[PDB]
Amino acid sequence: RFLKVKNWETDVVLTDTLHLKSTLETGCTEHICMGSIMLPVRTKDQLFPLAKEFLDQYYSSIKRFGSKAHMDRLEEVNKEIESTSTYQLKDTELIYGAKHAWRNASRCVGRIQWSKLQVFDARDCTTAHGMFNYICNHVKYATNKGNLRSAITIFPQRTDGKHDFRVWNSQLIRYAGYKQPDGSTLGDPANVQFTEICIQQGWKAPRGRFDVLPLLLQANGNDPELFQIPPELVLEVPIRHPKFDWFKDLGLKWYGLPAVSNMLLEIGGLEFSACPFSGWYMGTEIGVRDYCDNSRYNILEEVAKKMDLDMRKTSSLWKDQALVEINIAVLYSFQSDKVTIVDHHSATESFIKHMENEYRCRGGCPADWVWIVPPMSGSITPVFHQEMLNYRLTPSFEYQPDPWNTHVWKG
Amino acid sequence: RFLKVKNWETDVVLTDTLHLKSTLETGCTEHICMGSIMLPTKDQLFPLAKEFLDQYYSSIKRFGSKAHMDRLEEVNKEIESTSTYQLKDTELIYGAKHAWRNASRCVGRIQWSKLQVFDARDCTTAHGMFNYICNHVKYATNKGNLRSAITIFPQRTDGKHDFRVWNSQLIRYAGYKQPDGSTLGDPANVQFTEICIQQGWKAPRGRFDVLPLLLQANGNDPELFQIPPELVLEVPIRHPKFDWFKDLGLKWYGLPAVSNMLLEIGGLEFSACPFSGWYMGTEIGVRDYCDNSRYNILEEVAKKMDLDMRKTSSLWKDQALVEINIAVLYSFQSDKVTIVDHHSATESFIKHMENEYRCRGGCPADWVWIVPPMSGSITPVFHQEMLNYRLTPSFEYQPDPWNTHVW
Ligand code: HEM
Ligand code: HEM
Ligand SMILES: C[C@H](O)[C@H](O)[C@H]1CNc2nc(N)[nH]c(=O)c2N1
Ligand SMILES: C[C@H](O)[C@H](O)[C@H]1CNc2nc(N)[nH]c(=O)c2N1
Ligand SMILES: CCSCCC(=N)NCCC[C@H](N)C(=O)O
Ligand SMILES: CCSCCC(=N)NCCC[C@H](N)C(=O)O
Ligand SMILES: [Zn+2]
Repeated sequence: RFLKVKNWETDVVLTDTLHLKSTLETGCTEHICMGSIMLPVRTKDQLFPLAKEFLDQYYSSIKRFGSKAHMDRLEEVNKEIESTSTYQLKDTELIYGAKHAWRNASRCVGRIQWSKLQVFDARDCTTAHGMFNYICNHVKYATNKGNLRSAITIFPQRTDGKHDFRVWNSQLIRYAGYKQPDGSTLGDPANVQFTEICIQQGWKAPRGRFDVLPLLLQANGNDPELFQIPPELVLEVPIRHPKFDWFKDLGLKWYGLPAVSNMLLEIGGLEFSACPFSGWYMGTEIGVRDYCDNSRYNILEEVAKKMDLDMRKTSSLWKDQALVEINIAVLYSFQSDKVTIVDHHSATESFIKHMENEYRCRGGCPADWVWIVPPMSGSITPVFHQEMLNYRLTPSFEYQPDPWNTHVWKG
Repeated sequence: RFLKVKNWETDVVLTDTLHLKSTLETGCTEHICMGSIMLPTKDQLFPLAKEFLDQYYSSIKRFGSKAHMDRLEEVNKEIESTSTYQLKDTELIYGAKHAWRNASRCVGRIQWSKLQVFDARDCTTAHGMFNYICNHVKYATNKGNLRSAITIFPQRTDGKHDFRVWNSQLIRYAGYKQPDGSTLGDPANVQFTEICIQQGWKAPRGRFDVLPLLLQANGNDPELFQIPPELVLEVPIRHPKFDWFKDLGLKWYGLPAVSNMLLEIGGLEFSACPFSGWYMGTEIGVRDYCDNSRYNILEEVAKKMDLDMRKTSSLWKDQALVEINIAVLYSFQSDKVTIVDHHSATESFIKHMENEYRCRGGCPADWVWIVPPMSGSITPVFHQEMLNYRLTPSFEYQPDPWNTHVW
């Protein structure tokens, strides 16, 4: 079967065959769409199909499908499964797997880059201190003094689910949040809960608006341990505006390296529960969401007050006006300090080109419109006008429950 | 079978039971989500009738009553005999209000119960249709203090006698390709304008020429009519700070009235059923003015503002988008024509969602259409999970009539 998607701005129609290779489910049925819902220990029996399917994909990509090398590797993996109940990926397969999980990430707008990914293989890691070292090297390599480079570090896979490696931070670098007795929040409200856990674990909190959180690291299913990223490794950008000289006095800065650390990488049926990855920011993530969500730094009032806009009626569009200026400041600041960042015009346009390329060469490009369309100026970016089809291919990045809810404390 | 939706800004979780009454199909499967796609007999009829009548009699707290049972039989007899049936005025008003209530793409549903229904089932000619429509246009406009309305023409019979309004909205501007190569006026309407011209219309060939109506009665060949110019309220577009803005020569119309959809009530099909409310500002200022495939004015506006257009990272498109949208809202307010901004409209829809959850067990909503095309995450609907499903009575898309009509 063939599915068609249309761009309502250009009338370009594309044809998706790739959806045929999807097995995993969406949350949707013929009777309900869940496209806007945020979040909608394996047997030998289930594992060999998953391994075979993966290695068949791998060997086709290298043009060696049905070669002796392909057949021997199936046999080698099959035997490994029956006798040890799992298997080890070759390095080539790990690299390919990681690249493809990115490629298959339907909520990621930056996929044009998927083939340039530095893979750090941390499968020899055994302790939290080892994890810490691996993570400092990643931050250093990825940051590259502002000229950011895509990277992923891969810690050992799940075995029995009692020995999991986990990074408890949701991002390697994030600012602390502190709930106050009077109900106000100091710093980033999104991270209050994790901050509390850190404090309980023994972190000494500076209690300021932008405190970089300590890493909380779990190796081999053991209780996690606290470590501080060396500050010289944490690149940050003070936020200022090209025409508004009062913008600096707002006190804003942000960090340059966004590194998601709480997701699970599935490759060939194997589960990598600690696999932090990073790229670079699109401006709106900071200027729209991190600064202007009511749930976050919530600076819209202060910015519009300093601009002296008419704030008595929503219909002046004061919020929209302050929003643009904040976003100009973020992009301005990052460019001034030579820290990689991309605007939402450039990023979405790159994505459309990537997407059409994927249709030609691969038969499709699964994409989640709810997530691909930026949180400001939606329809003046070309993605708003692009029909998309969302489906789940493996290898994949998945959500996983927060580790404080599941961890069996050893003491 | 019971579902949760979460607001990620406020942490409020809501329970949906209403989707279980869901009848029609979404386009999605467990394997593939089509959430962002724009367009994804006697035997058939009595179940549909029954389901609807059941829901009507429940709504007036008379379910299972003799008055309930008697209608069910009456309609059943009518279908068996005539192969169709007729709605009572009460059923028709309830049906129309509920099609609006169930419109998953409409952000303005807090207003759903305040709908003026104009029963035009006695209509027989295209001339009758024209009279009904001017009266709708004038009632709804109300000299700027807009009032929601629908006008309902006779239902489908054998399907060779359909009433249709060929226009996509009662009021739109014409579009003309030029030898020049470009497009004069509204590019969305080029094809429909050609149909008008070839059916007889003398085109003034300007930027903002109000299209004529092309009305089809009783499956007959459609006919042309001009809405009295004095019933088409328009607003010149000015900016409260930018004096030069008025020189762009921009205006828009006050009455948005979708006229190409199909109303389905209890299995009956009303193919001509124009309805109207009032504009949310972004519809004009973001989509109609700034879509590259529409009036596409971002470039000209940015020039006047003297922004650096050398690089996308200066957010010059974004800056000019805000101002264009400021000018729209201000221009409608100054002329006292009802309009709503995207902040106020989305705030209302969130309150409407809570009422619907508390009172009906849910509210079908298509997040993709509900979130405004500018400033998404600063409106509360951005953070609100929504379930999309299809309830009946409903407004449906239908094939453009020039593709079906045999002359
Ligand atoms: C090269 C620069 C990149 C850019 C500009 C980019 C862009 C983005 C953006 C804007 C988002 C949504 C962020 C949010 O709303 O929280 C996102 C999500 C995501 N990206 Fe990327 N990305 C890049 C690199 C990568 C890399 C290297 C990977 C993995 C190897 C990746 C995988 C993902 C995944 C799995 C998500 C969904 C995350 C979630 O659901 O929380 N991206 N991307
Ligand atoms: C009273 C003020 C109203 C407001 C503020 C409002 C708001 C909106 C908006 C912004 C849209 C999206 C339109 C687009 O992007 O083109 C929409 C769509 C829609 N509305 Fe409303 N609405 C109102 C009244 C009504 C009424 C009276 C009805 C029916 C009786 C209705 C039914 C619908 C339907 C069926 C759609 C989807 C139309 C389509 O798919 O093109 N609305 N509404
Ligand atoms: C409810 C809704 O799905 C939720 O707010 C989503 C919407 N789209 C998003 N898009 C991106 N890129 N990131 C997000 O966090 C969200 N949040
Ligand atoms: C392809 C995509 O679904 C399309 O651009 C949609 C997105 N959201 C929309 N939302 C509204 N209200 N109106 C629209 O026309 C659209 N277009
Ligand atoms: C790591 C996978 S995507 C590459 C980096 C990125 N562009 N975003 C990560 C999410 C950042 C989050 N939205 C924030 O605003 O901090
Ligand atoms: C009529 C039912 S919804 C209430 C009217 C409305 N607010 N919009 C209708 C769509 C108008 C179109 N988007 C435009 O910008 O011309
Ligand atoms: Zn869906």
